[PDB]
Amino acid sequence: AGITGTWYNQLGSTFIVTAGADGALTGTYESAVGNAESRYVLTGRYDSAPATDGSGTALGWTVAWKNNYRNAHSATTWSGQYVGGAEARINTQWLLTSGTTEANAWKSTLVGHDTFTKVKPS
Amino acid sequence: EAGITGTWYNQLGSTFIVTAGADGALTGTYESAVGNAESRYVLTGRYDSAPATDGSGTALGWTVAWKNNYRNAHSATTWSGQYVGGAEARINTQWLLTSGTTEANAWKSTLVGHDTFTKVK
Amino acid sequence: AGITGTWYNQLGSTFIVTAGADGALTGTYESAVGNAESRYVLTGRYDSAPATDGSGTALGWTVAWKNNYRNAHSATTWSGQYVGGAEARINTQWLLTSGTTEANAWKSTLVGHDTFTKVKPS
Amino acid sequence: EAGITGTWYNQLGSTFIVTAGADGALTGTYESAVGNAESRYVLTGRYDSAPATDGSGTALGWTVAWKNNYRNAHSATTWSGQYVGGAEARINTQWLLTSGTTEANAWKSTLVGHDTFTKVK
Ligand SMILES: O=C(O)CCCC[C@@H]1SC[C@@H]2NC(=O)N[C@@H]21
Ligand SMILES: O=C(O)CCCC[C@@H]1SC[C@@H]2NC(=O)N[C@@H]21
Ligand SMILES: O=C(O)CCCC[C@@H]1SC[C@@H]2NC(=O)N[C@@H]21
Ligand SMILES: O=C(O)CCCC[C@@H]1SC[C@@H]2NC(=O)N[C@@H]21
Repeated sequence: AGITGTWYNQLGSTFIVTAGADGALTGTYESAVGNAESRYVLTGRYDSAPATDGSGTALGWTVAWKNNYRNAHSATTWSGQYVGGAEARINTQWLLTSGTTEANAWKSTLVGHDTFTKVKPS
Repeated sequence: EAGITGTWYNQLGSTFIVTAGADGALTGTYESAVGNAESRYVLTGRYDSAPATDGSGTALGWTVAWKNNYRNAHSATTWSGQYVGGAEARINTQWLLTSGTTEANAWKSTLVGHDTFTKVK
Repeated sequence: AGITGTWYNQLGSTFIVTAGADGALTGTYESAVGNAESRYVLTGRYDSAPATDGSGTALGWTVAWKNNYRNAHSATTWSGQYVGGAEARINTQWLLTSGTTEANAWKSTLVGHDTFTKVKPS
Repeated sequence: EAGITGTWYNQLGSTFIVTAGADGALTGTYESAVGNAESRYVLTGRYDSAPATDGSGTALGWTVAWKNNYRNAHSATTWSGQYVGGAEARINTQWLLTSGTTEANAWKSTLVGHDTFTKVK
């Protein structure tokens, strides 16, 4: 139980993370789609003392899409909530910004939504 | 990365102090002028440490969870954007602010907006 | 088969729409949540000649949350795709802007995602 | 609604011509300075026809499907925002641009951004 673990989203991407006691998120991300191969570094933050009223735990993290294999000149941030219990979720919305010229900045940022569970796809 | 590293302010009057590491790390503190926030908060993020040199911006993002040793808003913001270098350096962003909610209220958990940061120099 | 019909999202809201031959969307929306009661007018647009390569049909619509019962001083736009076939979907992301003072404009706009099907909840 | 009704231009140089009806309707045409677009496109939307009078903006939104009698981009944009009246009238928006995609490519279907419109007067 908790944020720390291996998570998978609806695309089949793999999010491996450790939640530090005082709010750090640290791990790796492997995307099933896009200009990406293998694992990328991620860092983020989470609320390390959530409310005690049934609310989720706010969090977010970033991946810059550069590793030893590829550089897509882009970065994604995920913002969302962890929802605990017997079917633990992380429900997110994300912003993927590509480096562009200023004139093309209007088309620099994709938006979407990812839902993560600890269930490995089969 | 001397470009990104420094002190920045946005249109709301918020203060972003950041260091860009050789490995692509962003670390620093954020102080918001608005919202359920006081003092400085930890931020962490990532940037493209080997960006295109064809006139394109440098992609980056960072997160603040709105808990510090004074206050906890039970929320987190992520900024996604690009650094545009030169003498009038800017970081242009869009952001998502998610509050912890009950499941019934999750539909109203996330605000969206845009911040432009100017480097103090 | 088609966009015209009665749709329901994951919240249990009801979206009743007619797709005009040349791109109009016209109908009503009833939200299961929020500062809303009964039906509200909606209008929007869709691509009335979609690609023939398996792509979805782009569309969007707006509701201003004023009717004879309530006025929330807000408006939502949904932007997304219709995906036809034997389990027809409308997959959307939305922006809900409330009227605010300029100083509070930073907190004026909620974002989320709704998926619609023609299956009435039970 | 004389306030909203008129001709507006955004920071890209796009042209928004709109009429606000007594019933809350928005109707008009949009011409984009950028993207897979030429000439005018139909728009339709809605606004709050009885807004607060406490200093708040007037909520509104509209849609353009990027098909006209010259071109079809297989895409649609919605703008969600508020009208701020007075002598320096503005419509401040965020937008979502969804392109039709295959199901496999749906993750990359939607762009987000922000436009500010100034009324020509
Ligand atoms: O193509 C790129 O610029 C890099 C890869 C982006 C993959 C995106 S991030 C949001 C979405 N969720 C995923 O797991 N993968 C895609
Ligand atoms: O109210 C909260 O939940 C915490 C503070 C949020 C402040 C937001 S983050 C996006 C925007 N940019 C800022 O500098 N401040 C606001
Ligand atoms: O509370 C308001 O300001 C008016 C009602 C908003 C309801 C929102 S629109 C997006 C989401 N999808 C729905 O079916 N209902 C909520
Ligand atoms: O490229 C397309 O799919 C059609 C044209 C899109 C133009 C976009 S809509 C949001 C932004 N604001 C504008 O005035 N133009 C761009």
